[PDB]
Amino acid sequence: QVLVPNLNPTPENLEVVGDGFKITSSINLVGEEEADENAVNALREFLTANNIEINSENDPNSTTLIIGEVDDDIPELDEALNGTTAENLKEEGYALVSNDGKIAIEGKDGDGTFYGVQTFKQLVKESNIPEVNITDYPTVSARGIVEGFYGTPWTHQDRLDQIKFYGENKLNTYIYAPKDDPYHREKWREPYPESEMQRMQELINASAENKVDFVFGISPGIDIRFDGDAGEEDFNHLITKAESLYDMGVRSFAIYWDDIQDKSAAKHAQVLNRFNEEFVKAKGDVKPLITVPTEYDTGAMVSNGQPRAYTRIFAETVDPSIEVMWTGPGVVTNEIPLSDAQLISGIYNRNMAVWWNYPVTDYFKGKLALGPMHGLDKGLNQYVDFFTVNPMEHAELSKISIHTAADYSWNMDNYDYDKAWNRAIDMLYGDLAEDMKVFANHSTRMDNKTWAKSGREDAPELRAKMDELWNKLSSKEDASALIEELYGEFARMEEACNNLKANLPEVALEECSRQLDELITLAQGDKASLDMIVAQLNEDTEAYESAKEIAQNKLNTALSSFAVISEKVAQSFIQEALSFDLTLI
Ligand SMILES: CC(=O)N[C@H]1/C(=N/OC(=O)Nc2ccccc2)O[C@H](CO)[C@@H](O)[C@@H]1O
Repeated sequence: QVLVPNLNPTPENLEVVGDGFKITSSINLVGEEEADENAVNALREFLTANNIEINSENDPNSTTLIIGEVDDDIPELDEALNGTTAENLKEEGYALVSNDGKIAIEGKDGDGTFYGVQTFKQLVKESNIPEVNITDYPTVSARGIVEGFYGTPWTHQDRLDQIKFYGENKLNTYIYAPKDDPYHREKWREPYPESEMQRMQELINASAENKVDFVFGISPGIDIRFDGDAGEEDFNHLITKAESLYDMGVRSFAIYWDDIQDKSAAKHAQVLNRFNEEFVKAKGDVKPLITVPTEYDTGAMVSNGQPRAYTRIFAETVDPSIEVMWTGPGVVTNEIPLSDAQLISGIYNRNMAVWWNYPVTDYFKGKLALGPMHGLDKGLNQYVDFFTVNPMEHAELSKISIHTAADYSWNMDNYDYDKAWNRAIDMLYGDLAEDMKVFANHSTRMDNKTWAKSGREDAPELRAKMDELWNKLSSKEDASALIEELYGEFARMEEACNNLKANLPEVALEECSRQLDELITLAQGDKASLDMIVAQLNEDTEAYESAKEIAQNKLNTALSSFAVISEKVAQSFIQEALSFDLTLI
């Protein structure tokens, strides 16, 4: 339409060049047989879904859609593009032009054509398409998800849905590494049963269809042996287990050393160099080997600007072709400043991979991590060419944070976490988006009270309003308009939560029903907290006492519950109100 819809990720260069036009009921398609197979299917599926027919002939002044790669000799495309091209973009880059009853998609390579089609899909709203000239390409070459958490692994259905979801948002990496799949870690030696294999084949296939590298991770750390013939048999077990997966089409692999006791850096890396030599190089079509060392956060890797002993030997031993992940300054931390990547990258003498622990909640499962990528430097691409997030065991609600990770890593320099976060929920939740924002807003900051802290603060604007209320009140100023405003906010929280319980799809609701009820409880305690303030100002001892018992119950209910939400806002406000003695004349 006239207006450009929400797009994700944010295209590098987009310009509106006209008024927009309505695509016709059937269209002329050019380039099908010569253009990327996966791109065309995704194009077909979108056409089928939106009841847009294809002409088996051509003209009747129907909309023309031209699709192809720069390398193809396609004149209609050249003409339809009219000077703009993907010729000089990086891999996965594309050019899209919609003008005057024509849409032209040109990829730099097949991946770029597929991605062009995803942008086309996001651009079309009720047959209306804006008129734009786009050139697009990612900041970072590897973008995706590592299923690396503890707890119930994603179901097969979950994974397939996730893969399609990655393709649509232009993420190209899925690392299969769940800690509590025994065939990955606890029984890392034994092959998959001849039906978990069938499920593997589907994962592999779906990833191919969506331009996602399926990375198979193995974590031998617990009981692997290195010395003598034990070490040899155990090494062989890696190869046979990897080949078993290569044989069905796995062309990316990871060997992980995270959270084991064994700190033998030379042993770990020689296993990696052995595998890199006798497996990766020998096969010729396997991507760079990926790893994570026993020391994987800056606190664990570094001492006063220098590598620790393990890190030193690992860095100096591991092959330059091997991609090394780290998590940042801590395992779950506020930030990765440019200076942290510079440091670690300097130690390994290369571009690093990030294993980012958000939205993962395995260490603190009562809270859902529902905020955007936050704290990650917008120039990280200077030292990082591989960005993954470790998600929650809750596949569906992970989409929100994943959605924003896709924008951060594709278009890093323009990344706006607030805008990305709003876009994620808008694009995911539709009619329910405004209610979903109210609830998810209260559930962004992860904090286990000890080693793990990350994410945008919960409900900052509400927090600022609460702060404003206390200083108006402790200054003896009129806070009545603010009090009234805060009543509106607490009522609004409870009503959003109720609309969500009533209207969310079950697949999302089964993941958040407890945290929903908890924000309701909290909102009701916040309401009772204002009642306390008002009764005090009014010198009504009775109304105060009654409100205090309610507020105190709601807080106690919240504190005892499994579910955790809004600790520093909705919850703490009640503690603040209980402790504020407004009657001291
Ligand atoms: C590379 C990485 O972060 N590995 C694991 C990881 N490892 O950190 C720890 O092992 N932390 C820890 C160790 C002992 C006791 C308590 C926490 O942290 C993530 C967040 O929970 C897990 O999901 C990851 O699988």
